Amino acid sequence: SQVLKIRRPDDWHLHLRDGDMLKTVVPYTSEIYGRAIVMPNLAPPVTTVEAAVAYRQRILDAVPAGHDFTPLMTCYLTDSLDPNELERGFNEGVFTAAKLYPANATTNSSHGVTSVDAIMPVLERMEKIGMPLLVHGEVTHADIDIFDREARFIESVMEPLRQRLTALKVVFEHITTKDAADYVRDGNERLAATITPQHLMFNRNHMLVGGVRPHLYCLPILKRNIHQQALRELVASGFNRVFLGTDSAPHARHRKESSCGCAGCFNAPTALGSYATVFEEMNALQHFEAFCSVNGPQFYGLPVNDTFIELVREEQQVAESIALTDDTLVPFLAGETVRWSVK
Amino acid sequence: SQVLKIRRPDDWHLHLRDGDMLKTVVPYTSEIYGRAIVMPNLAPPVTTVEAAVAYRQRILDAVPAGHDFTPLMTCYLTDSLDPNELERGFNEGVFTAAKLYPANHGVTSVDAIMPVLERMEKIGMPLLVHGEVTHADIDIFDREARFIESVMEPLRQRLTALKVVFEHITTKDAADYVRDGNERLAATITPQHLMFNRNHMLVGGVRPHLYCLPILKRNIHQQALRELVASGFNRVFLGTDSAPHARHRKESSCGCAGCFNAPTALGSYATVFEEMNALQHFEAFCSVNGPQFYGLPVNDTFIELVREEQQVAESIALTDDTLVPFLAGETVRWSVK
Ligand SMILES: [Zn+2]
Ligand SMILES: [Zn+2]
Ligand SMILES: [Zn+2]
Ligand SMILES: [Zn+2]
Repeated sequence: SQVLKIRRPDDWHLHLRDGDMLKTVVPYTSEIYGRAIVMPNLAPPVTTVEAAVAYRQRILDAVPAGHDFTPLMTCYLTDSLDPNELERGFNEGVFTAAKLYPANATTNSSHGVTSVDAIMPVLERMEKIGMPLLVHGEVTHADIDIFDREARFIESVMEPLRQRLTALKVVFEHITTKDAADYVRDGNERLAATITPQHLMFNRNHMLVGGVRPHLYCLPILKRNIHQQALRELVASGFNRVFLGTDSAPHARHRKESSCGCAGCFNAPTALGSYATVFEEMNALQHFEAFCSVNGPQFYGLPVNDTFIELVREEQQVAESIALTDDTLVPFLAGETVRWSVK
Repeated sequence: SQVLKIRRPDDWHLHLRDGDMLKTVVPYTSEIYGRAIVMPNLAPPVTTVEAAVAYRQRILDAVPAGHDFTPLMTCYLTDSLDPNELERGFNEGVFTAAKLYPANHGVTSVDAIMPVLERMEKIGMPLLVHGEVTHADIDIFDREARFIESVMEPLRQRLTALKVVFEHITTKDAADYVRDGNERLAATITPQHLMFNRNHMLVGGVRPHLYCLPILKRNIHQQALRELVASGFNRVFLGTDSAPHARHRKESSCGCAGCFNAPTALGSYATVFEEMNALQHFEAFCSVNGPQFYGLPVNDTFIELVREEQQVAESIALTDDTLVPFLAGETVRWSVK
């Protein structure tokens, strides 16, 4: 059985949630990845050093004995955020990056951004101190068709922002379109992107033909096949400013399989082997390690991990569900037979 | 306050299911509509006169005393259907129409059923079409449009006297196609495809109760459908595609397609016509255009809608599970008096 040995990977885009759900889901990340970028979209969000320090410790408390795992914390950008708080957290090694969610005029200033123009002082501060900006690049305006939201972000927000702040380092998180793949391919050394396993493995048909599949519902929404193919081609090319970010985003089963299902795939348990399957299919396994273990560190100016893990091409069955305190979590590819797993 | 009186409507596209579900859902149709086209996609499908006659009795058994409702039965077309079976059922008054479902027991090509279609054309039986292609690599949002080009237009060029209803049209492509067609081409439109677009199903959460086939399209398609009905074009008519499933078959890891809209469809169409400043065309959509296309008389009774806000029930009881109606828990602007 074929063996794939790689430097220990990292996850450059992760949701760990909090409380009991955090206790459940952390082990699936800590058992495999050395570090992860931990997103700040708690309720309430992580917008202060104190909260990030506290949250970091809750994460560390939940790491099983012996796992070598370091959470890399983020600040949720809001209109009200003091640039000095951000800077202090970056300087103290508490915030590795800050995250910009979609703007909306009606958002409370404690919970997000009304527009990019309103948070120039903080963005300028990030440019100054060399702090990376992580972007969920969709516009939210009600008239705009959901499938166009990412492309429209590129024209309306990302390009003007990058033209404004020429030294700002930006990660275009979880890209899902040819439009984004091309934009990132054609960008400079200050622009990178992450790609999830579901956006490489699937397109909107897998979510909507023969049934509606809420466990494949996530944001940005799965796009038509031509976009999926662009993404696969981008990672297969060896392009070195794209890297692993799972966007593992767990919700209890009853919240996914409801009359209004929550967005997000719980893909931490199965992402890495899914990535391996994609790179193999694209005849590009030579570029798999870099994607998983080198490109991200290089973009963030952090060291590459010096231990190794092995995947083995031996069929395993994914769990049907994973028990929480009250309900259950359905993992990405639940109940399926997968091609690659971790040894 | 505002009351709108209309000729009693008919539903030219309905799923009544069978067994306990049939018992629950029929009265929501029979209390309002004089007739309905009862689709044949049972399991197993209705592909014979005997099966159609039995199903029709099960339907009548479940109609409350005092409702004047006539189910109009259909044959489920299959590759191997005997044209004699279809015709006999038409001549006996059992089959009003035949329904073409592209496979995925459905039909795998128009060419495999040409003898059936030629007979239908001969005898003057209308063909009802679920107009989507199904090839795996064709994007779901394109399947209706591709069907027009690859299947519908070549079919109608080959059988120029065949009467065809393009069921539940969902696109500008279909709307223009039907608007520019001849007197042998008509269409039905559902309330959901007038009221909503794909953003309503997908933004801020995934909403399985708005998941139906053909899939809700982009807003420009929705607007084309609204403009078509509002124009007074007389070969579009009411067909709900009420397509009920138990709550937890909708709210699952793989939710079934279909909106249970019988309870709320008539009022929802009223809202759409009002919104388009086209209430003068509402009666004809509901109660005249379908009968004209099918060669049937219009109903000779009337009903009233009243513009008084009612809440739609959060659910409806079944023997097993519940049934969530279209617009459940929502306020609706018009209701039947
Ligand atoms: Zn995101
Ligand atoms: Zn995320
Ligand atoms: Zn249909
Ligand atoms: Zn139908």
